[PDB]
Amino acid sequence: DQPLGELALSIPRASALFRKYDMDYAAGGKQTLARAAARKELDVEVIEAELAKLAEQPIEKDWRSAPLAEIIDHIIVRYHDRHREQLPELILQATKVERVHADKPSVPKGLTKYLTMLHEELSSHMMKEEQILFPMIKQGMGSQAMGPISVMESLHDEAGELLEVIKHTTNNVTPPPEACTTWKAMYNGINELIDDLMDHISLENNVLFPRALAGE
Ligand SMILES: [Fe+3]
Repeated sequence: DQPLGELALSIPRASALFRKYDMDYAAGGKQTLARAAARKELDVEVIEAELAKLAEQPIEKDWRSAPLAEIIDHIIVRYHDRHREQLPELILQATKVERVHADKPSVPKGLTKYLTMLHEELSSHMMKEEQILFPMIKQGMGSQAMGPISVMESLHDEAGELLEVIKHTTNNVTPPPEACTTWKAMYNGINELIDDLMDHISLENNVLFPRALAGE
């Protein structure tokens, strides 16, 4: 029906269920809903019914037409700053569960290192965005940003690669019945991150970058 990006950016709370399990409306945002419902054996399109259910909600803030400077400032305060505060704690929660519940079978061994790699990668990527690309866009130089953007999108793909590993390491970030408090809450912080981290890349890859390259 509609592109994955515009579907999550028009509907106030589609992004949530529109993520469900294995829905990539971020880096592959311009992909059509038919494709996301093609390779992934989804219902023919009752999704649209799900979309129509919450399509009645009023309009909040359609970033599609918002100024690029507001989009940037929004990402810096809502997503960039958030990740820098979430991942350090997850690294500490991972190394505790990997140590405390090591005797368990379903322990997500290696979770602490994959989280650390994602933390290393992201921090490097955001710093580049905030010091190289975002300032370039605010000055109105978006048309010449093919190089810098094309470089950041490659780093977006490396980030997703790490999310899938973290997903697989945690059995689709789903804890077992033996999960104590420091094991369940952690998986919640992981789900919180993927949400904030999918919407983060969705806004950068489907709105900021194309409009900037479009000279808007
Ligand atoms: Fe970013």
